[PDB]
Amino acid sequence: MNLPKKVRLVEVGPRDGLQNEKQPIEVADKIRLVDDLSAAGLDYIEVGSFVSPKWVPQMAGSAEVFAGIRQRPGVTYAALAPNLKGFEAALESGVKEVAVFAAASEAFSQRNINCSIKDSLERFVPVLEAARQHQVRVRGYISCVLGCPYDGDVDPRQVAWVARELQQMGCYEVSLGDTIGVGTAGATRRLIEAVASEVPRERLAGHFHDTYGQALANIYASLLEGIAVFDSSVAGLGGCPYAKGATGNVASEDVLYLLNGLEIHTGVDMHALVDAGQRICAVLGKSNGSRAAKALLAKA
Amino acid sequence: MNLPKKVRLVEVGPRDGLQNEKQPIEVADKIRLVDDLSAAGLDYIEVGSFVSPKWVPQMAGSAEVFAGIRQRPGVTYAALAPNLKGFEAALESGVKEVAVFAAASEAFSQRNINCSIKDSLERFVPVLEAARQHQVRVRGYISCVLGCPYDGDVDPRQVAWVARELQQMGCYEVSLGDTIGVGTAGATRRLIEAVASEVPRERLAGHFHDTYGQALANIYASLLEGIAVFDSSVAGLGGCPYAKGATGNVASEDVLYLLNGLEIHTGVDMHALVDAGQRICAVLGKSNGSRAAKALLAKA
Ligand code: NA
Ligand code: NA
Repeated sequence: MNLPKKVRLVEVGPRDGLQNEKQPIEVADKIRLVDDLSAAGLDYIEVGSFVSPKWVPQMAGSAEVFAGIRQRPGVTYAALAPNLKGFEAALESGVKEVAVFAAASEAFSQRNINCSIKDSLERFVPVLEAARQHQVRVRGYISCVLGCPYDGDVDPRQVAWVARELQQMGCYEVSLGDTIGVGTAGATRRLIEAVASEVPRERLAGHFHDTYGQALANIYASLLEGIAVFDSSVAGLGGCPYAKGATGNVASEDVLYLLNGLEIHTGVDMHALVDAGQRICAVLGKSNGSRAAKALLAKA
Repeated sequence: MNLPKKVRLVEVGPRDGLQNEKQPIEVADKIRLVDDLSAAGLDYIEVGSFVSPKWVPQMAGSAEVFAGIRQRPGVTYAALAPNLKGFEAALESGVKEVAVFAAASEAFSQRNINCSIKDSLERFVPVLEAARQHQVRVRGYISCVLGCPYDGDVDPRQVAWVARELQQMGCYEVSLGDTIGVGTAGATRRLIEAVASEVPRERLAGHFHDTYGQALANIYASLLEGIAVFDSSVAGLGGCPYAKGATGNVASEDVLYLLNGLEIHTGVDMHALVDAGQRICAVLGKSNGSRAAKALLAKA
């Protein structure tokens, strides 16, 4: 304390949330989601993905979403670009920021995407090069930062290594992803300390799944270490494949509740945020995955 | 850090959890619950209540539960005793520890129990006197420690005052109850600091509702302040009247997950704890209210 005075909420609801929901939704409702999120005062929203809709029907129509949304000038509207043709499709949509991904666990790399950590990093060089040419900034995600669903323990120096590779490839920010939600507050702080030996805290974000109920305590522990960017999903959209669809991403309203309570500035309006989450859950619907949102809705 | 090396989990599932579930259950299943909890290695279980079953059918048969459970010698099996006749009934059942209650908010006191804070404290003097005569120890709960559902902000000095009254009346331990779940990590630490001016940390416990998703972060913040006793409900039994039955007590497995992750000793076995929670939720059932338990169950 020693806490940040200002924090960035990275809203991944429309991409990572919707992607991990079983029910695909209409382009008109995705547009409304993003527009509701922009109305909530968020300055970073992951709008969609240029993964092949063949594999992820939930992400179909991302281009139409980009064309339909009312884009506010101070807000970044990012998209996942998993390969070159995905990047090119994103370019065609006027996307100014994309995200790529890597894993801290070799075993997880082999299982999730059928190659090693290095193979996948090298696969992304072409897209870093093209993004660099078109001045599209690239965010780098790491999975398994606090443990692997196959291998168990993940050494934080291993995470530090991949974080370093990603920043040295041209990623402007590295998102540390506890992507099975197994991490606890102390290991989280040690992880930040190990990674900060290679990449400064100001290029670091925390991406904490709430599958084991640990996400907010992890965020608080992260705040204590000076991390000021956190990825969350509005109304807790949707789940985890390793825990039969139980809770995935931490819910944005839960995080905002913490941050408001700490009197930390985010620029995000709770009522509007909750309103956005409510509308999309009804479309789904899906009972709201945010405890804070439900409680606030019940209260009103 | 500066963390405790050892923490007490106060299991309130059978009383506070079951009480706040809509479905009353059979005495045979309550006995099995408590027995499963004793098998999990818990050394403190709130077994039942001697509130009038007229008002709380969920608590009917508490005496039969006490008579039926296999009581392990090193374990405290506590009961709620809301008045003198409740205490006497508890005495008749061989109860060695009871809990009384108070509120940090006058407005909440008037609404919840139709008298002031002082009126209710005085009402409890007779039961403190009788418990003192029979060497039954008394635990004191405080509600609204981090905010009141009617009044809003609760000054931590006000909580400190009631904590002091309770210890000076003969309560051996005071449980600080964020009983609407509105508290956040920073206000939690300031609360502990204010209360510790009047009553030492070693007579303090944290009773954090998870209604707003804040409970574990609050517990972590509490650990950082040296609090080493936390009240939780196995499999997150059951809810909150101020949030239309949404999450009440923090779930025990969630807390244990944190504590195991911090390598803090509790003596509690996760597999057995989860097993107890699973069995009771099926009886209810009720999908498990513990994220950690669900994730662990899915994994197995
Ligand atoms: Na994720
Ligand atoms: Na309670």
